[PDB]
Amino acid sequence: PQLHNGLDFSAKVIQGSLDSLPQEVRKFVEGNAQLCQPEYIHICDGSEEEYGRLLAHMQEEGVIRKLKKYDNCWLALTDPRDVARIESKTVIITQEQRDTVPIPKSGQSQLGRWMSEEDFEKAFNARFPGCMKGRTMYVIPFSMGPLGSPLAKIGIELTDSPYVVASMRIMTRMGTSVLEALGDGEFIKCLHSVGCPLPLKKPLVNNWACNPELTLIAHLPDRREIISFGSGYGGNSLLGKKCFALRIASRLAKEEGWLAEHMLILGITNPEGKKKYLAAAFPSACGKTNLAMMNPTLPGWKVECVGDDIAWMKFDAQGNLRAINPENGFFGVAPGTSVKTNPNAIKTIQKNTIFTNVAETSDGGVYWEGIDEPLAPGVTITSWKNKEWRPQDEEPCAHPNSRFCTPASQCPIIDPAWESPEGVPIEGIIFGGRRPAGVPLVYEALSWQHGVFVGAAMRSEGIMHDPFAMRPFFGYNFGKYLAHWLSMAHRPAAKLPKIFHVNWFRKDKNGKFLWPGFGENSRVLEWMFGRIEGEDSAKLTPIGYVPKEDALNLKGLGDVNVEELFGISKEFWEKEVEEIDKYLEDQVNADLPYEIERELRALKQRISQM
Ligand SMILES: Nc1nc2c(ncn2[C@@H]2O[C@H](COP(=O)(O)OP(=O)(O)OP(=O)(O)O)[C@@H](O)[C@H]2O)c(=O)[nH]1
Ligand SMILES: O=C([O-])C(=O)[O-]
Ligand SMILES: [Mn+2]
Ligand SMILES: [Mn+2]
Ligand SMILES: [Mn+2]
Ligand code: NA
Repeated sequence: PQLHNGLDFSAKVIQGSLDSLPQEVRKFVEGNAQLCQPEYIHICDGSEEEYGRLLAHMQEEGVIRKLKKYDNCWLALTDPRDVARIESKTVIITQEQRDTVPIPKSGQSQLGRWMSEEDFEKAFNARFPGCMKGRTMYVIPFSMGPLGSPLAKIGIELTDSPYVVASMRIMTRMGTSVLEALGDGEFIKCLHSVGCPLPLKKPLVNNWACNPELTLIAHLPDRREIISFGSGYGGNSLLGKKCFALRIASRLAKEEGWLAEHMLILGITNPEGKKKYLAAAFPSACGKTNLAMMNPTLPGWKVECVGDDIAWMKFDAQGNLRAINPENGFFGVAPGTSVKTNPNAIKTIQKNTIFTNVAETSDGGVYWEGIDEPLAPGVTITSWKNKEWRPQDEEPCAHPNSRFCTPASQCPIIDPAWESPEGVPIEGIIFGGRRPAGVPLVYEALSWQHGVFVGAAMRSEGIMHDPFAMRPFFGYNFGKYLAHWLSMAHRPAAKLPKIFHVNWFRKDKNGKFLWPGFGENSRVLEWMFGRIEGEDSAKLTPIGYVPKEDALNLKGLGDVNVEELFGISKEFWEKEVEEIDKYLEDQVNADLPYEIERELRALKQRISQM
């Protein structure tokens, strides 16, 4: 199948065999090898020997350091240009812009970024030819979801980054068993390169290959492709997570009738042994991982984690909304993680964990802002920028969105059903974000449609809208996403979860948090649980149902200002409704569903009667 010798890449395979790949996986690999010109092709097996050897290789090259205080833990320090997702370089390609994002009445969209097929083709041609010269192309066969689950979906990621291979081993199920499960089926095609072919054209910084100027994270849902160039970091390189399991998957979910969401999934057991599963969407920086792994303060309750970040949810034959965690690990923010804020994460991350952009202590441990624990005298700190550091210093010792990357099966409170292939039955959906003023600790939506409106009104901070926690992640037009959520009410026999909204972040007149939060949030979960069971524990208000006086267990919290935390001001809510109206008109306009407009007016009307 060639007149010469450059099409068949068999001679460059250094692990596995192209002949044993399913036919369409071989075509994907070989086509991209022809394009990218890697030196070597390594078909990953997912084995512990492969992983160990690749960590040791990175360690020898200076790409990662072993953290000698802990068991098989590692630290990567990046080029400070690479350190986060970059929305302006994250795009979705469709034939028509409006299918990807609504057309905003002014400015640019806050709800996604479209690129034309033409522009993408030019961008691709300016980046990928030859991009892997001198490097190994690793072929990562991975499952998003428990292997073999009816709700799981398989991808193949090609990458030139060992860091990505190691991290994908933690964050997804990868290796030979996935190829076996895939057989001749369909898969999402994921192509990644750090964009630094050898010999290097530009200086390597911190032993971290990246190409910031050309960084581009593209999604082609009608080709079932994700193509990412130039960043080695996080959501830009681990293509299963945000690119596949939110942006691609949300588009698929819309077409097929299910939901792909930026939600934790937790199981909560009351003192009588009754257990329910809840899903919660909070924006980045608003505490999903804390809640998902909560150590409850209320005696007799238990919380167990199914996932901390992404949920795929589909109604079953009996009308239960079943959720799976499509991830295999937790890719959690390190700063702010302490024994007080997340004791179960602290336990989790002491073995088999990769840390990125945190500080290292002189005894080979980790450190970060908010770790809230002192070091022995004499123990010194190296910042994430590889410089000596002391607490008085002007800049943080860890990057603010530095991360740990840890196996889920580790977590001491991992839920027993976290890999059940049928998924767990969701009985409540929680929305929430950071509202320093106005918004009570917890309220319950009046209806499904009201709950969709409440999702649409979420904020990641007082100022910033982040509907459904999906602002950076919508795979398609957010108006159409709202219509898709609203359509669930018309699915016969659907057991629609109860919808709540929480606010951990209300502040008093002095800027102090009114609610202590963290494991105390168990008290709010208890109220939700009773509400799902039909307890008469709610009082009707203009915004939804709130707890009755005395309904929340506040034992141990007598210093809480209840009236203030729980207060609803006409003045605040008049302004809230006007702000929501202006935001939806500006950002959604012609794509805003009937029923969302109707919920906005209904809320305005109820507030007018206060
Ligand atoms: N006051 C208060 N802060 C909280 C609570 N739970 C979490 N936080 C804060 O939430 C932040 C940590 O949340 P993140 O790990 O960034 O949130 P996430 O939702 O997991 O974000 P991604 O992993 O980026 O999706 C820190 O600032 C915490 O102090 C709470 O109950 N009360
Ligand atoms: O990495 C994440 O979870 C994020 O950015 O939301
Ligand atoms: Mn070398
Ligand atoms: Mn998180
Ligand atoms: Mn997230
Ligand atoms: Na480095």
